[PDB]
Amino acid sequence: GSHMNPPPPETSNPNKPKRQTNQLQYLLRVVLKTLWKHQFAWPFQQPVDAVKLNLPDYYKIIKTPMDMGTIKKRLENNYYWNAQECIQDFNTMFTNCYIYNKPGDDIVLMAEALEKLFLQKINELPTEE
Ligand SMILES: CC(=O)N1CCC[C@@H]1C(=O)NCC#CBr
Repeated sequence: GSHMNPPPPETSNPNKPKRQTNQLQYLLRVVLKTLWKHQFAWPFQQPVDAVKLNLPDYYKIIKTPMDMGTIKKRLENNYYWNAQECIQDFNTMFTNCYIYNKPGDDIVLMAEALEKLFLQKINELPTEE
């Protein structure tokens, strides 16, 4: 896409050690599945296209972009070594939305609904086995 949007986060790298764990399987099969299909998922399912949204300051503000499309590819590609890496990616996606936008805002209300569901699912994350 546009040269004015940054390259998206890495989803493949042969140099990075990778593992499947039961927690990571849970994050794909339960957590990501549940959030992906939620009514309010759609603004988070791909990187922010700052050109299409006419937000030329977006990547001036947000220097650690993350989206659930990236997270889904990372899980499907077995990119992570542990669950914490993937939980941190979800936390970074929510925080970016709250930093860029204002407490009133539609997208913030949507992210807050998704975050509440994500935290309920993390409360049920199994012990690593
Ligand atoms: C980080 C963030 O803002 N996000 C995540 C999803 C897209 C959203 C955004 O920028 N546009 C939505 C509205 C308004 Br103005």
